[PDB]
Amino acid sequence: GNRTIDLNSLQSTLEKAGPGDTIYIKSGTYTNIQLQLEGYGKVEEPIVVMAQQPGSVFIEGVSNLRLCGEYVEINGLHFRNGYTPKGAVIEFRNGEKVANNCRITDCVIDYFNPIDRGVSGSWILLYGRNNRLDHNSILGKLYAGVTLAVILNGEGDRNNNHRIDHNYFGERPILGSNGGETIRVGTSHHAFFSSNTVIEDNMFHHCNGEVEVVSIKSSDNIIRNNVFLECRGILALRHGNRNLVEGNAFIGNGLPCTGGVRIVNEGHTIKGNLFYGLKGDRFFAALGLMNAVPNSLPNRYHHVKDVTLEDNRFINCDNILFCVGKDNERTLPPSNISFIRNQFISKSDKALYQSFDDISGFTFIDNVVNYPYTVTQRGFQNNTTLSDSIDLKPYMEKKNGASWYTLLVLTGNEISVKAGQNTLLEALNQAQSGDILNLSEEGVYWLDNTLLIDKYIRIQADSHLSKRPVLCFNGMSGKAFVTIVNGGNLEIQGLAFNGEGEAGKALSEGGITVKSGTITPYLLTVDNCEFYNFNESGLAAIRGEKSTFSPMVIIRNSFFHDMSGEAINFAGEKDDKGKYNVEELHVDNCIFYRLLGSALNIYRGGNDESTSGPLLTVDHCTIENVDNKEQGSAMRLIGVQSATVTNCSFANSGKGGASIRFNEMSWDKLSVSYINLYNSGRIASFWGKLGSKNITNYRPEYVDANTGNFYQISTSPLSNKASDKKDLGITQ
Ligand SMILES: [Ca+2]
Repeated sequence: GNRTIDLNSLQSTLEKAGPGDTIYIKSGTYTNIQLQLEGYGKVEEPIVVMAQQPGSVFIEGVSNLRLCGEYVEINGLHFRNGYTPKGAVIEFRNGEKVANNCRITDCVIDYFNPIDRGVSGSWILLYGRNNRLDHNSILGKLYAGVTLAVILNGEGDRNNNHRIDHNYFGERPILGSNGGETIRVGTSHHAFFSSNTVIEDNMFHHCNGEVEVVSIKSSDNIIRNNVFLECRGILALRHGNRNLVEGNAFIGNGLPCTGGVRIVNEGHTIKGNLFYGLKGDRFFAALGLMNAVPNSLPNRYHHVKDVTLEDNRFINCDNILFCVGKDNERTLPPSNISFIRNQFISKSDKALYQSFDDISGFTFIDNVVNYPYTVTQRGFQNNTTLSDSIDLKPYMEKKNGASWYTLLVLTGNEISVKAGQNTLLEALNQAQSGDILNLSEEGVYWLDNTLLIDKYIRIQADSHLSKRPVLCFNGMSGKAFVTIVNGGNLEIQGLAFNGEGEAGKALSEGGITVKSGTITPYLLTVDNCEFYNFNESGLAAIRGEKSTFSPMVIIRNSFFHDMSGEAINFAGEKDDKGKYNVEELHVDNCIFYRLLGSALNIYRGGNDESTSGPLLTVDHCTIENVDNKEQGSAMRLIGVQSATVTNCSFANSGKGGASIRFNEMSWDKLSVSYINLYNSGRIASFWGKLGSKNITNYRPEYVDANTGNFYQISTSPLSNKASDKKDLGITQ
């Protein structure tokens, strides 16, 4: 019954296959193939569909797979360079039939994404009973939707005893919204049903989609012996009762937003887990036992009770939170909680645990602690001999992923660009990824079209020039000077952007923008650039459009002036559904002068608790005559979960509204210090708790604001008053 066929004949061949047959798949690249598979083996003799040699059967293009029947194994498929058109990439069902006792192993899904970010769907969907998903490598999902979900819609899908083991769940970048889980087991609608799913011996590496790496929303599951290495997320016991969390390793290595386990519901056991180097806070914390809503509806937060945590090791964990989430709705503290024989070791002077409500429901027995201070809590014992040295390699040596599967730098090439009609446009089109475009002479670099950045490129002014090369737009249809699309990564330095507008030609739509729907995460670095003469209110010099995302945007040493619109806009997600477009934005040593719109506008709206960002740092910026209209904001930072504004100067700005505006949650980490505000609007927030470390009101004294020199004169009271002893505002 052994056959060696190509993939197109698999469906009819699998139907004719009998128990024990082996169907070998010829090597090749199959494009636009929707496999609908049905086969029936038996417990002693399964039907094995295998790549003739694994790792050389490529399923590309508009493709997906559906599997139903009994005792059918599929081995050695490689999904890449394509996208699923309808459901998931792999489903354990086919029409109305499900797959039982089937197995998908030694397969790879590798950046199986479409070209537009504005879609949502899964990659692997589990149905039926007693199916196994093992030794697979899944990585690179760039759009919304959980990577792998266990569905419990029908009785045939519940009490599944599905085994998700020895897989490598690789990089999943920050989605910027809810819906970026790597694994979800159940939903709120079937939460109190038993799923009996086993997730064991898996490797979660850089699974950073959202707060939940694994979202358990069903009952009586087992999550054991997994490794979460540097994941910006947690294991969430979100819905359902009696889940077992045993022998897992949460290895954050001191990286940001790394967490462990967040607990809701009743009856769980958390035993023998390693919590190592976790920096996450609140819902990202190393450990969290939530407050709950009394008599909660199915989709809210149910009472945490009858939970035993024993023989866990909390090594260098920043935040261990009891009653986390307490507010006017989640008013019910955990009850009948037992911490037994746990080990707490930390080198930092953070609290052992933090409580946000009464913890009378907690019992502590024979816990041992080694912190830099003496713990005087009943049920804890200090031991200064405990070492925070841990042997992590037993977690790093475990075999995971497909057996045959293994796995932003310059080229060094520089392209000189003279001035002319389209010198920069043709230099970019001749450039490879990693090339440097060196504008070699001063003058006007005209552009009839946008510079489309679909690769990694660096555009710089030659270091010998004494003035910034000026970019001007003389096209017939409105575009931005630079447009980042799929695959683009941009560092730009020393360039001036003049959107003046030419006679008889279209107006430019901004300086740098990222095309909406761009599915590849992009990096943007702007250094010593200039933006001016954009004279419509709806434009921005630098804009991250809706349905785009960057993990890191850096803007430094730049000059934004004489514009009717904004300078930096990352406020496109206006639907108040928790979405945002930049994880970390850093603004350094920038001048904002004579703008009708905001110097900076970042927005994340809604009450969603599923994300970490955006994070913002603003340092040594000078804001002069910016956004004085009624209810304007010189800086609009709504929903920024972490903001640090330091060593800045606001003058004659925000007079009709606010110089800096927040609409913050009480737990948002906002730090506004060393700010000079002269004849400017107030620093506006909802709770009024930003404090007032070094808030001055001196009159700034520029060297020569007419020639663009906004440094302070040496005798100005803004001199040497920054926290780093440099100048308030731009400096050095
Ligand atoms: Ca979620």
